Amino acid sequence: DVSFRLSGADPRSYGMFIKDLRNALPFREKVYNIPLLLPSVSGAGRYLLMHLFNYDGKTITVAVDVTNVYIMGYLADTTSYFFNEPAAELASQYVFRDARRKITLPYSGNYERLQIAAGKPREKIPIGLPALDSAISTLLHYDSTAAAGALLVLIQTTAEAARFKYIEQQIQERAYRDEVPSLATISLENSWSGLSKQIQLAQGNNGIFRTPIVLVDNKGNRVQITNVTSKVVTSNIQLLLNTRNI
Ligand SMILES: NC(=O)c1cccnc1
Repeated sequence: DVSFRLSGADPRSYGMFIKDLRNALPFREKVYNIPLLLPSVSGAGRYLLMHLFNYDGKTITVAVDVTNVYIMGYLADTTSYFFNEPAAELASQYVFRDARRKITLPYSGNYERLQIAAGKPREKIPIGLPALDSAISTLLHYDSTAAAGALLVLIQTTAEAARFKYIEQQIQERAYRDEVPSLATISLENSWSGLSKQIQLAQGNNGIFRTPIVLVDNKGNRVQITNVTSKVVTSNIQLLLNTRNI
């Protein structure tokens, strides 16, 4: 398991937590020195538990699929909550079975459906460590509309930060003040599968992408990523989604 406490949290401890989260995910190989997530994992070992504590020391446990860093569901006190999707239904066969009741959230876990439920796109939702504190507190007591926004915060401050050093840094810059995500953050989130695929395809193609990926950079400009010497590949991305799952 991994754990993170918001009480006393600072950019350093958050950075350490994200390092630990990345290193909790299994891999058999690296591609251009980036861990390649496994094609599949059978049984309970498929799920990483993240224990998150809000500033007051109240806690939720979050179940993460280690093949794709997708949040499946979470436990708050004696109630489990799972996304309305087959992968999360499966997860519920393995994690939080001791919960006195299971609520299936009235949406799947993807950004499109979460944004509709929250009534707001990601672009307009501030993120940061204070927002994560808020998100944990919200998830403690069921409210599906509120939970959609909280989960958008949770996903980006944990899974997306694990996937991209740039996003980790953006959250560190928001340790004591929330701010909506940069355009670059959104672009990276939207491109994780595509980047992952092209980096794997580049192996056998001399580091050259079969299909370029268009991102927005930290200055707000369009950039085209065509090969593995790009900073997005050498410094930024930290985990690759296996092409078997794309
Ligand atoms: N459900 C998730 O954890 C999730 C959603 C969208 C993108 N990445 C992860």
